[PDB]
Amino acid sequence: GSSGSSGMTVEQNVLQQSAAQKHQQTFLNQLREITGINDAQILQQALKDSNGNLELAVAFLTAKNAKTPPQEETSGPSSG
Repeated sequence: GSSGSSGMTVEQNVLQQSAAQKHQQTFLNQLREITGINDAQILQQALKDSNGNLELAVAFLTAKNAKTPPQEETSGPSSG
C-alpha cells in the first residue's frame, strides 16, 4: 500500500522524469496547450509524424497554423 512512510522527500519525483515523457495522453495534452490545438486527429497526426517528438509535433503544427501576415484585412489585435 501507500502507508505513511517518508517525511516530505524529493525521492518521488526524479522518477516522474522520462516516465512521464512516455505518455501519449501527456503528449497530446502537451501539444494541446502548446499549439492550443484541441482536435486529436491533429494532435496525434503531429505526434505520429514526429514519431514521438513534441518539438517536431509543435514545429509541424506551428508550420501549418500560424498568424496571418500584415496584409490588408480585419482581425483585431490585442495587448496588455
